[PDB]
Amino acid sequence: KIKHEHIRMAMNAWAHPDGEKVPAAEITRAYFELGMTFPELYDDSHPEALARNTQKIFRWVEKDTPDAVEKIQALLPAIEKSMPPLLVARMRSHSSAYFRELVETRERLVRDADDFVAVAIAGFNQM
Amino acid sequence: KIKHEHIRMAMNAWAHPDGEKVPAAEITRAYFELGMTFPELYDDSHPEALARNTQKIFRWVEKDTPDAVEKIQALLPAIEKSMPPLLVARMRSHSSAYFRELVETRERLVRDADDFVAVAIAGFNQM
Amino acid sequence: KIKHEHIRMAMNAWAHPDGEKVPAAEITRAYFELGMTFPELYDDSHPEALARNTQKIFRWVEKDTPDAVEKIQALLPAIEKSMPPLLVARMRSHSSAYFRELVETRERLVRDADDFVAVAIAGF
Amino acid sequence: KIKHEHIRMAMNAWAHPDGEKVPAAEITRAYFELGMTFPELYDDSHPEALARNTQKIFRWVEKDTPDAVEKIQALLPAIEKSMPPLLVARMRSHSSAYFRELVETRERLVRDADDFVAVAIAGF
Repeated sequence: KIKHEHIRMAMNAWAHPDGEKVPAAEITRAYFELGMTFPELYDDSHPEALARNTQKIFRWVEKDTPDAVEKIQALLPAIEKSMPPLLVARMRSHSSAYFRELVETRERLVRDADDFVAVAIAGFNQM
Repeated sequence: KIKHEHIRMAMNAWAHPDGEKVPAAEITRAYFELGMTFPELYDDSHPEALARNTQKIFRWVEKDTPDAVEKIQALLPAIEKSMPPLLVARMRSHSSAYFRELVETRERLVRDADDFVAVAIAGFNQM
Repeated sequence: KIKHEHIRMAMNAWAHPDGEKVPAAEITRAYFELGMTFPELYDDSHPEALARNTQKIFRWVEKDTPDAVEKIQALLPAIEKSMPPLLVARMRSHSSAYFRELVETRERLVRDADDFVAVAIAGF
Repeated sequence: KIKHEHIRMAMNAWAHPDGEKVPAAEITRAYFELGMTFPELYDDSHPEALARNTQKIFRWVEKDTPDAVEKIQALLPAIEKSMPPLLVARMRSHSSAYFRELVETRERLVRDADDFVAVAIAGF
């Protein structure tokens, strides 16, 4: 349904700026919000919960063993309810033409927004 | 530079939504702010200030006699100041490469917007 | 589904620029591509077929009678199939909150695009 | 007009994606197109050119001395000719409303686009 590799790209991109602890904090929020139990993550009742849940989650992301793949696959729901819509969209655009068009439209829009800034800049220099 | 017929085109477009009186009241206020004396307009003095200015201005726009042309040209400054920016961009694109590109880019941003809708609905196919 | 009145909103809006002949022609093509038989529409095996059923379709849109109403619902599929996505979203917005939100976001993008032009105008 | 500290922010931002070699490769090209001579930049008929121009350029970016500042100022024309437009607009927005209103309008445009994505996803 969604290749582990591509779940990895979106996961690394989500953690690109503020580190891995943000996506982990969010995913874990959702996870417990959804009443999940698989894979197992530590709740706030545990000493360094976040740091530990962060290492567990990203270890699975990086590994490629059938085990890893199964745990992240079970985590997709918490991921999808947590991850930035745009990233979720990019993650699914590999296995879906719909999401692929959604990301392509948005990108076409951002380019045009920037072509506007460009034409607006030159032209201002032309006083 | 700006041809009399380009001004007409934008003038009628402005007038279309709510009638010629909105553009007239708008151009008047701007007219009396720049302290213009030519062409002659009517002060908020006259009982039928608006209505009489409306008749006079669009009668010039609608005609192609050198006198109607001359008066709309002198009125251009007040028009540019009160006229909706998009209509101004459009009015000036026939005379300027910059505004052509500027308007062309918004048309492109708007098609993108509609492409988004197209995709969001092209999805009702699957549910 | 979609109230008859709303279809009339999008149907007229769709005929405002190029005329009646375009919507009618689009609908007819979608109609035959869907292999539809009700309501009755004239194929190319007729003389001025396009002019003949451009009359029927809009004769149904303008009325509110049970027969006009039923024949339009029957045509919806060909209408949703050929109508421009934007007009379709407007159409279904009166009944769907999802489609209403979709249309609102489209308006904001457009407004933001107009704000761009103004800013560059302000810099004159 | 443009404060050295603000040129540094945009320069570093332009550098973060693929490193400092990109800006320098780009600024260098514009430098020679405009036919500039100050400060000194090594042309292609030089072995380690790019590597040398990169160290030179970001060395002035890092500092706040009169020498570094006047050299980046002299370079501004080549910077503006090559730097991503949105970066150039951000850079000169600290001192101009026009460029600030531009940045801001672009941000909304992207937020509302991301808004559409979120909405369209929630949908199908």
